[PDB]
Amino acid sequence: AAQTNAPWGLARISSTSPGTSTYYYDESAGQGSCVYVIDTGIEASHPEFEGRAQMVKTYYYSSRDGNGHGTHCAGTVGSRTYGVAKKTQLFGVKVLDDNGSGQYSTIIAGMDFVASDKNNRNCPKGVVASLSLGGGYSSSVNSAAARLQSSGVMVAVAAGNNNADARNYSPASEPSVCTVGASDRYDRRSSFSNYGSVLDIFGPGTDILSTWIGGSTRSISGTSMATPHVAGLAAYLMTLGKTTAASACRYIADTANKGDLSNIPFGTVNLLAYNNYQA
Repeated sequence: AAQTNAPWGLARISSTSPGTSTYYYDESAGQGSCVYVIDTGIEASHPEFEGRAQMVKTYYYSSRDGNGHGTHCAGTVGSRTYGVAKKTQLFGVKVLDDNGSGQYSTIIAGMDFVASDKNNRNCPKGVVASLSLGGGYSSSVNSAAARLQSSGVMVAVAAGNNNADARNYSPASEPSVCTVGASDRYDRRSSFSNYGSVLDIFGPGTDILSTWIGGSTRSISGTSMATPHVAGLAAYLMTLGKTTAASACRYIADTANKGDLSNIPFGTVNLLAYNNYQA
């Protein structure tokens, strides 16, 4: 299948050279898979989701997305125009308040929630969790992301927007989960993207057009935008039988465009998420 004039990030993950404008993907499009977007929520009513998104948990007075951030990320996972896996099922776990803040204890709760709640859902192609969130090093938070991973879910996390080593950030620094740096449309490392040996993969991250609350759309930047690309990819590849939840991050790194990024510091991988689809 081909999506003409797709957002640059979508086009990038389907391409070997930057600058292209079409996103190429198998039509299964993550059908049968499930991506938990753990964030400020998802505007499940947005026509971009087609009734494939639904909120399943909140730790706040409302489960609505009063921010747009979480909606932006779920749009990059599974929205019809903006997502990688366009037939996937999107579950909203709202661990962030409408300012994008959340307490670690709540984040952990949300992760533990997902490990169990996937057993309430029909996801015969497997389960992905997307964590466009983080802060200072916490081993409790890392352990939580590890458990979620070990529990049979593919965990993609943002590397962080500090332009520092992701070593000092969580869940970004948890080895067993897929930790995602951000690049721009020119295959540069995004100016803000964290780096270091704990990164596993880069994804499109600067000027990412995607769904927004109020049924709108907008372009924002961050490793929070790269994460859902790899989350969507994971789910897309699991539907295709090509990998499993436990193997996906390694698969994506095996099959990624290698060496194509600039301003990658020594010690940080130079791998750009890539679906390797051949029509």
